[PDB]
Amino acid sequence: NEPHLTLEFLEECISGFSKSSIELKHLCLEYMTPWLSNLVRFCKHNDDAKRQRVTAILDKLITMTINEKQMYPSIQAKIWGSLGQITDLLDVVLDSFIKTSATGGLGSIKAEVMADTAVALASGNVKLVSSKVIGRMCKIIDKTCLSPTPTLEQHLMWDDIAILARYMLMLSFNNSLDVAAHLPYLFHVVTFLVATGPLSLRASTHGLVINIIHSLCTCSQLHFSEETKQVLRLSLTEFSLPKFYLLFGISKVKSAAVIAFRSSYRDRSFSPGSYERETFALTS
Amino acid sequence: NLTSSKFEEFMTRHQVHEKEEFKALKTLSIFYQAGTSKAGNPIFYYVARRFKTGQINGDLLIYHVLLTLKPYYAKPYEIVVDLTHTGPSNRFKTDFLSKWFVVFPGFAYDNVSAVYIYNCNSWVREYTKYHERLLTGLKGSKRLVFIDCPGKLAEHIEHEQQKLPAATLALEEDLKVFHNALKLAHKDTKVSIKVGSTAVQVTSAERTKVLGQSVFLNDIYYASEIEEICLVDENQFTLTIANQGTPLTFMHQECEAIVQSIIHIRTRWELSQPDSIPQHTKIRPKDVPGTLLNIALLNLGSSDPSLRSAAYNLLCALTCTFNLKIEGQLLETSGLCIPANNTLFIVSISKTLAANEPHLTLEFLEECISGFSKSSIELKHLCLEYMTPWLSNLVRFCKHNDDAKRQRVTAILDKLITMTINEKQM
Repeated sequence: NEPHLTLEFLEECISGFSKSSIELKHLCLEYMTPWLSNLVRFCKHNDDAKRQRVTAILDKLITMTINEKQMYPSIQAKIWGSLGQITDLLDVVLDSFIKTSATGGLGSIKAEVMADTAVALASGNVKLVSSKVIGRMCKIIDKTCLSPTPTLEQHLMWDDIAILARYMLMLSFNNSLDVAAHLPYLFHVVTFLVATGPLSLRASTHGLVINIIHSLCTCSQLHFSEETKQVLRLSLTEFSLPKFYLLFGISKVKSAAVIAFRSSYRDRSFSPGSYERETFALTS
Repeated sequence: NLTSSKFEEFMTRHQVHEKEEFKALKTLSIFYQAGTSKAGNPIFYYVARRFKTGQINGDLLIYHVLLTLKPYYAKPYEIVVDLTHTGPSNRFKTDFLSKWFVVFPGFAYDNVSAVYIYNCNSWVREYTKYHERLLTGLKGSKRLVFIDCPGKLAEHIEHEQQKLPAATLALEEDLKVFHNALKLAHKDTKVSIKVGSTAVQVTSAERTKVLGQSVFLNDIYYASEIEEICLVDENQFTLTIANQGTPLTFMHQECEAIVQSIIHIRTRWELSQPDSIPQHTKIRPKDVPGTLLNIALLNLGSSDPSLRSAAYNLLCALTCTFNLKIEGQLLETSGLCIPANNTLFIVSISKTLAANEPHLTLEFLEECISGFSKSSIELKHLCLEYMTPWLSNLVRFCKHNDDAKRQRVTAILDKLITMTINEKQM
């Protein structure tokens, strides 16, 4: 019953959060969460320049998550888990994640961590985060026509597509990307990414396909007969054969998952190397 | 390249006589000749109990049976097989069973005057169905005669000459008969229950088709093997037995009378045995379902991409093996890329399982607390997230008819208090 204090209250609470000790930081979390729900009115406050204020607040929140590694399991459940139930606020929140990842770069820690955070954000509204991450990817690819380049890796927007791929990879698991409505747009982008990019990025595309098929087999909205499900289950095994490793360009790799994920992604940024890249054949 | 002549030479060439195991078979009294029958054909008695599945060499038994039948198998002979208290322990393997059809010369099979089966049970009928192909020759066999009741075999066989196993005769089925007892199960069949002095025999009152011949199944359950005796209600009682999964339920007008006798028989056994308290120290996988679930959930939020997949597959097996009910769907797979931020998914599963699976609470929390100390600083926070929902389920256990389960929760509470003292930061 006091929304107007939200803006000034939250700004101070975040500033005091950093100075507090580990034990006192937990207290800040307990009473900070209720205020978060009041940003709905302020986020669209007649564009009175108060909207710019909330964006600053979100950037501050992102910085705390990056640093508070030990308290990561609780920040997602309380801050991001609850923050993901505000439909009107999802659009602005997602943009900040993309901008934050953009500044860091493709291999930066900042972009890697924001991908993890999006999993909690999409949990509240799968139907909206899934239908909003794909739409941006389709437009970045559609904007490469303005400045044609010999190859995608040499295009200016290459980093934007690469970072957006990591977000889709994380959202694929456990049917967090709505295949039942976005399947046509998933293959369209998979074809433009197969066997393109560094070995880390090439294994990512293979994992994405493996998870899209699994979601289909474990989807309740669709009612596939038992005959059809057998074909899908066989298809899942086929894509895991060494034959497809060469097709995707990940031959000589025992497991795609190991290459796709890196354990020390919070301490240090990714260090791409071995720029020598295999070729692709349109028959593949 | 095996035949009766070849097999005989190998055993004769082999020094089976001095192995000291062939002599033991004589002590075990397996397939021993006992007088004759009405027609005068020799009688043999094979005891299923005396034969272990693998503890003894299969060749030695065949030679012993062949050696005893060698002098007399030329003439017509009668063989009686004792299948009393038949169990999975005493059985013939698929490969081992086949040899009997070929090892013998073949003309002896025609000299099988008659076959008598006594105290048959359902397991044997179940075994026959699985091994029907091998036993197809015996399907609808005229030589197979089923002893529906003890009073019929004595007529067909020469009385005062039959030499059935002493242990079988010891029971004698000479105890109270609780006629008109109904075996409540997927199918209802009238069963006559006898509370024997040392065992309980359930004799079906409806004939059953075994190899195309009508017979009454007679399952026998030793009193010592009746670990649990629960009288749920006067309408029906529960009798759980070792490694039988769901217990056996029957309907009788006076269940307590049957249960009282079973308890009375069981209580006497406790005095007879020297030391019943020393036992257990062995856990079967079914016995500890909650313990496995804690390992899968604990490792699902790990930081190793190659360990999350292994935990997920283990979780998939657990639901199917134990028929766990979940909101979504799980499909076993290899090569799945599970993200590191596997936090919200784990918590949803625990809430659903906790909500509609209270009985796992006691075993779930006991394991979860023990793992809490071993877990890392970050992983300790995960243990908190999914542990809380189960705590609600203790409401029923606190007053569980003071069955000594109340003592368990007190240990759990003491464990929780210790965590608070040490986890100052949390």
